[PDB]
Amino acid sequence: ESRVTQEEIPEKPIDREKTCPLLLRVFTTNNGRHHRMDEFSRGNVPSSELQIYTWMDATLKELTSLVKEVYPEARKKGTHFNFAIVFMDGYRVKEIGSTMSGRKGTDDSMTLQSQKFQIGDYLDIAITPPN
Repeated sequence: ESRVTQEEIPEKPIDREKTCPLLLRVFTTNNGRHHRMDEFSRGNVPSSELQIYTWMDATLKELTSLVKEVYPEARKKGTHFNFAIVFMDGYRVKEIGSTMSGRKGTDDSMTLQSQKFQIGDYLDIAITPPN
């Protein structure tokens, strides 16, 4: 794998007002793991699902607040949201980052665009209770 580096001495916002939102299909679990890739094979997807209208600069934090509106039990402080992108190679996975509710974390401002999300991909969220 070739590698690129740059002098560290930026990313830009979407004008959401002038841009049609994309349709994100979001799948979720509460068993402690992501959906398996066999669950996306042969033209099938997982039954646990949410639709989110958003933009390429959606952040994990923004996405976590939408999930919380819909799963009231995800509300509790310390609840863990682990995010993955599911993408056509059949499908594959790549964990991208995590958040938790009521807490600031280092991945909170990570955006779909920074992770090379391409439209057509799915988002998978493994949800776990507070420590």
